[PDB]
Amino acid sequence: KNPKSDKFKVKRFHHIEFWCGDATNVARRFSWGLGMRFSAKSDLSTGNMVHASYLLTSGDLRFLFTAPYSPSLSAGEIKPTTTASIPSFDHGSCRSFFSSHGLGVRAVAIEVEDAESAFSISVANGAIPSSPPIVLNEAVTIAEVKLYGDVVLRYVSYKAEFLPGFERVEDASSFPLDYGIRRLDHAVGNVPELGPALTYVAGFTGFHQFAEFESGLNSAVLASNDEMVLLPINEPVHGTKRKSQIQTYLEHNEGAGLQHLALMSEDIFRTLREMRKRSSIGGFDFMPSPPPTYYQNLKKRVGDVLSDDQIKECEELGILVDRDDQGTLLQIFTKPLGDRPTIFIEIIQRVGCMMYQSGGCGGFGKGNFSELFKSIEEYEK
Amino acid sequence: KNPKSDKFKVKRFHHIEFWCGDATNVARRFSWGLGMRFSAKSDLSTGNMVHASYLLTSGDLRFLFTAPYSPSLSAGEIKPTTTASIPSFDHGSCRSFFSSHGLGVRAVAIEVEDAESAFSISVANGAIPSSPPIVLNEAVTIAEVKLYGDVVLRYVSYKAEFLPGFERVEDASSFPLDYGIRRLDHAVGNVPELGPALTYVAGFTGFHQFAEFESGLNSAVLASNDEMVLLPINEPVHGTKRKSQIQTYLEHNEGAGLQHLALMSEDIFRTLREMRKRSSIGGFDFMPSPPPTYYQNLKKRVGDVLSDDQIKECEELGILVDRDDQGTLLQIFTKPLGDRPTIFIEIIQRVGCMMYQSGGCGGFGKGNFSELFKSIEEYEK
Ligand SMILES: Cn1c(=O)n(C2CCCC2)c(=O)c2cc(Cl)c(C(=O)C3=C(O)C=CCC3=O)cc21
Ligand SMILES: Cn1c(=O)n(C2CCCC2)c(=O)c2cc(Cl)c(C(=O)C3=C(O)C=CCC3=O)cc21
Ligand SMILES: [Co+2]
Ligand SMILES: [Co+2]
Repeated sequence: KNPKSDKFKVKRFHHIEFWCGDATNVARRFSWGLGMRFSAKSDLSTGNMVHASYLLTSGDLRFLFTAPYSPSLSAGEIKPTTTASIPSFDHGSCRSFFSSHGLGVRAVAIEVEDAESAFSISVANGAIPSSPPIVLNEAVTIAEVKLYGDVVLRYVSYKAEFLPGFERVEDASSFPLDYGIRRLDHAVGNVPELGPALTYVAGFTGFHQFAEFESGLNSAVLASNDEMVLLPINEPVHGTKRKSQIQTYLEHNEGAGLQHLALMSEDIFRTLREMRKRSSIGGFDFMPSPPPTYYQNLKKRVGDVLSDDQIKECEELGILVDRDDQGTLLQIFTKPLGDRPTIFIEIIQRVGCMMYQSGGCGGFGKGNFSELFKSIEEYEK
Repeated sequence: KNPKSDKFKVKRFHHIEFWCGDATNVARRFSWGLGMRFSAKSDLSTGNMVHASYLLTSGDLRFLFTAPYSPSLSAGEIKPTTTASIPSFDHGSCRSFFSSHGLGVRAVAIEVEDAESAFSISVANGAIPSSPPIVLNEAVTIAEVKLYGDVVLRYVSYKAEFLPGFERVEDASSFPLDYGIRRLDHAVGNVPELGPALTYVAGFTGFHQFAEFESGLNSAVLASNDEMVLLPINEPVHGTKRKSQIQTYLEHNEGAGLQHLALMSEDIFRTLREMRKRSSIGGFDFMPSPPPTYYQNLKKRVGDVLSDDQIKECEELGILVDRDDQGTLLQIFTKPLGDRPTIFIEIIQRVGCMMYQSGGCGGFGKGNFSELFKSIEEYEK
């Protein structure tokens, strides 16, 4: 069931912003690693004396990477006179964020019809304000509320190119990398307690609990009216024998935060081939491959949907496959993006639910937990 | 003249250590960008609950990248019980360094016969101590004194694999990249005042002023007995019309620090081809090419040393060429390595001075300052 109870008009995921200590180096690593083009900058060369910000794009996916300059460059400025293109930026908040969490996501940004309204209704409905609505060059309105930990949910709206004050990067610097990634499918948070996190977030957005369908997790997924903004949230399951990865996250991250970003590919096989080509020459590493018994059991479960060749192609690249009652899900997980065992990336592709494809088609992989336990039974097979 | 007045036995450059906020991402960028292999780690997977450290190697060149974990992982430790493989590391110093300077070099490390002696004699002779000598697993001794700004000169000595507590990385993770870079030739500091910086450093090392031979700089080069450790130091020339780049460095870096690392290649042409192949897909950018009039004038100056083809090959890659009274120098400069216009890299190759090649053969490029002014005269040619 879908109550469609959004308290304001939500469009799509708009961008993800990483807070870094050096934005240049993270952005160049991510660009090679994921096949994302350099498409806009805001930094010293564009008159920004406050922060360096570099935008990477692949399809509709927008990864923003921001780091602070020395405060002494902008010490003579005040908020009315600022050179920062993102007015919510704060030297102190950014340094504290990065020293506390290391590299990670500061903002999950969603486009909305009216960001000032979305902020007002949100704060009216329990949201902890983070940065009040600000109208940039009479063109774009930007507002931030607290989502969980030190991650903000960022509203952006356009009357009618990323943000004012950003320049398009010179194409001689802009190499058209592309490994098939196209949009953000879901962004997932880890918290110590799922209940209060849920009722807080659903409280101020009006997002509803999404469909879906004993290892470490309890989760639930919040979704907008058309279920194109998908916001899962995890909590640890204490007391088990293998320590909860959610609990390991909270310890190394110093509390709640964004656990993983799921990027949709239009061709998960080409994406995974290309990312695996570059794992050891600057790119990203991937979780260990499941045992071939896993793949010796997928014929009995999705042989309907994938040919005997594609199932073997899955075995090469280490792809995981799950299946809702409507669609099928292909998914794989990277190793952590940085020093800490905290944030990681998930590459996915969804097959089914044609009307366009409806959101969350196939789910998030729920069945693959029990299916990997009863496949790591291969020790005598 | 060479007094050979080293106050202790100095061998060669041993490694350069960058202090970062995320060591993983800088190291992977640098590895792709410079063609350096991953050869050793010390991090959570090796029991280090304090810092993540990743070593890149090309030839004898060793780039070390270190970032702090959350202090809470090691809060129950004391210095006698530490899990840090580098005992001089300090969460507070590292965070303060990186928030103050951004990405940059924390240590210039030189191998010496006896690091405890080198520290004692150094401190006896004016050196500001930074970390006292510590003997690691009865195998390696490590000591640090202040060099300039927040950069330390690090002494290391071996009784008889990088450091104890580092592991060699699994070769499946270790891709044998190589673009021809082989060793560190010189490491250069910017300071506000050259005199006191000079007499401080020469004071405690016994290094002597090196050979050599109106834009922005005053410099001088300190050198060990065999002149294989070369430590130039710059100061700004105020009052000119084009603001001193040294002065721009001091402002954006928040004071003195390491300005550039010069890496020797055994084939500057293959190095520059390979690095330029990767500039826009994660690697490093290079300074703007000099005008072809520069290259139309190199025949008259080094046509003795380089064929008409190699001189044109220089023009492709943007290589600069200078000439001492003994040798010839090929050199080119990258754009800054990170967000700030502070640290950058220089690729060089030296031709001449065969006895082995003697240090500093060809100099450091002194003649190329006046030669670029009187070549940017091409506006009417
Ligand atoms: C399917 N699956 C899995 O099998 N494992 C295996 C791999 C071997 C050991 C345990 C995971 O670790 C794993 C981890 C995550 Cl975060 C997800 C995931 O995407 C996810 C969501 O998007 C939303 C809510 C909960 C949720 O779990 C799926 C996983
Ligand atoms: C030769 N040369 C040059 O021509 N320029 C040009 C390029 C167009 C505008 C000015 C430089 O900026 C430049 C910069 C540096 Cl740091 C060096 C260099 O390596 C160096 C040392 O190693 C040691 C002491 C001093 C010193 O200067 C050489 C340069
Ligand atoms: Co997921
Ligand atoms: Co130099």
